[PDB]
Amino acid sequence: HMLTQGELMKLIKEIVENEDKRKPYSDQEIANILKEKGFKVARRTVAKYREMLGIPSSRERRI
DNA sequence: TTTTGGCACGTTTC
DNA sequence: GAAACGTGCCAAAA
Repeated sequence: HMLTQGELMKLIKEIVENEDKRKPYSDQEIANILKEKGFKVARRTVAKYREMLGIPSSRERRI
């Protein structure tokens, strides 16, 4: 929690668009991996961020 | 089924 | 007086 100007912003799209665009993550799953490396942001925040950056859900982009 | 939006609180500083 | 940041549950939407 209590991150910078975008320590979870400039990261949610920089890993998800690099892994498996044919098998996307979710606001829970991205919130989880971000706790393993230094962000420890919850799903409530990360949801509001993939909204503001530019992602509709990535499920709807993939399917 | 899965993924996600609206409402409210904690914190600190102005 | 108020903002800003992440964050707790609820139900809504595909």
